[PDB]
Amino acid sequence: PAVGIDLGTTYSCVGVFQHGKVEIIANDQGNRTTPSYVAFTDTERLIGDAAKNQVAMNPTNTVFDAKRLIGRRFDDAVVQSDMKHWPFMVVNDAGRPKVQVEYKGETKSFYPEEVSSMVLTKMKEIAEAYLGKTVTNAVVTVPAYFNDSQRQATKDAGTIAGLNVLRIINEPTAAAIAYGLDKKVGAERNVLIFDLGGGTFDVSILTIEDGIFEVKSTAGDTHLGGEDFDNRMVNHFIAEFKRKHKKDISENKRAVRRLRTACERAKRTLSSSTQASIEIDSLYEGIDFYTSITRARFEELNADLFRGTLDPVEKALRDAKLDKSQIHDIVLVGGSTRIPKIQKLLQDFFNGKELNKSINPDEAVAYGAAVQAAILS
Ligand SMILES: Nc1ncnc2c1ncn2[C@@H]1O[C@H](COP(=O)(O)OP(=O)(O)OP(=O)(O)O)[C@@H](O)[C@H]1O
Repeated sequence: PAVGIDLGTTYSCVGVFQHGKVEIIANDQGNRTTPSYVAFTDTERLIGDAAKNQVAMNPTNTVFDAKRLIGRRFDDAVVQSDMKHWPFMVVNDAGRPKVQVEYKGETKSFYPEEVSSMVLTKMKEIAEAYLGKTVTNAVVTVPAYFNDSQRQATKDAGTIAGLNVLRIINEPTAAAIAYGLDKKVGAERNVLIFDLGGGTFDVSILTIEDGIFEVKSTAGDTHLGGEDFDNRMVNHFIAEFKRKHKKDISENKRAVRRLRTACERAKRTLSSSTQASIEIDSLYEGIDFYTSITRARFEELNADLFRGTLDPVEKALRDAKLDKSQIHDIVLVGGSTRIPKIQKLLQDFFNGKELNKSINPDEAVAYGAAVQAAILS
């Protein structure tokens, strides 16, 4: 019994290979991914959906984005940057970051590694409930840009969770495995993995020859993701509200919220229809907001940001010393890759090359990991 675990920044996912097929395991709540969140309350510690779904009530003691800290030193540029966005306290313990919370009435602190071991204990359990067996063997994946210390902190995290880590595998390599690209035979191939999520955006170029993988270059954008596509919708609709009602909803938090949630939803809908309607009663000062947006207007609100996703592509290709002619395969992972327009720019840019995108983009990392875990076991 061996699983693959995508230990994620925001969401984690676990997969098992059985009856010749990966099954992606739903959690106790029915969800096939699970927030990488840990909440400390007056009485208990919650993990997964229970934790995410009380953030508003208890933000000070709800820890998330631990992958951002795992295996890093306190004065790491990434630690210092992100801290300004987290409501829980990050503490400097003699060079290493720690997360300070109130737990069962007590001040408590946790290395990011411990917090990530909590998520993995939950993922382990998710598979044990599916399977009606104890699970211990896992393949766990990390980012291609993880240095030794971060890889080690991540293995140590699986070990504390009672896991036998068969292997630590880069996320893009896991995704290439899911499409059986390690099975192709003959000459070497260059493969680009385009991974666009909610905040993260990671591009990776790998070499594959005879099943044997090699990272060639990596490139990122900390400031491009789906949240940014939603912002442009909010701005568009807040200006629509003003043109029609001469009222400014921007100073009302709950109104802005109802509108963002709706946008975020209508976005997902535009990924597979050509228009989305939104009706929100009494959105602001008793004023109803019924509107609609087309795919076209959506893409247009975002045309510069879509195009902008091609720049980490060009950095990645130039560090890897390859013309974009010599890329054989493009693999799409991360939820934002579902946006048809983004798929279209990528197909045109890699005119005549194959886009692998048919496995659920939020599940491909865990899919290939699960595939490889069954092999190593
Ligand atoms: N059908 C869809 N169309 C457009 N965007 C989508 C769709 N489904 C999900 N998304 C977007 O994908 C984004 C998040 O994807 P993902 O689950 O990869 O988050 P993430 O932060 O990358 O997770 P992790 O940090 O664990 O990688 C959200 O911004 C969401 O709106």
